Amino acid sequence: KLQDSLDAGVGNLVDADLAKESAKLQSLQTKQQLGVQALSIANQSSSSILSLF
Amino acid sequence: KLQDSLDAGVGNLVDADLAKESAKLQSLQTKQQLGVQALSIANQSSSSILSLF
Repeated sequence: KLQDSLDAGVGNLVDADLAKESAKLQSLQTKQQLGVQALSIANQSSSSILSLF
Repeated sequence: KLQDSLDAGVGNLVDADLAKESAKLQSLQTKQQLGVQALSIANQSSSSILSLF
């Protein structure tokens, strides 16, 4: 029983809660897609003054 | 982040604003043509007295 409690304590110390990580994964993949979109919109900025000349 | 800030500061120091450069270019070309025409009118001044003689 003592080694079982010790292994349970190691698991309580290091183990992660994957169910939170699922939603975190979805939000972060949506966020990186939006960030690539914003990065392209930022890259496009230089062209606007080409029409002024 | 510090390298990005230093590059932004160099750009704030030396970079020009092209959108105003376009308007100054238009006005300067028009002023050039007007100055060339005024120089021609100044060049024509000598001929008037040939009618007097």
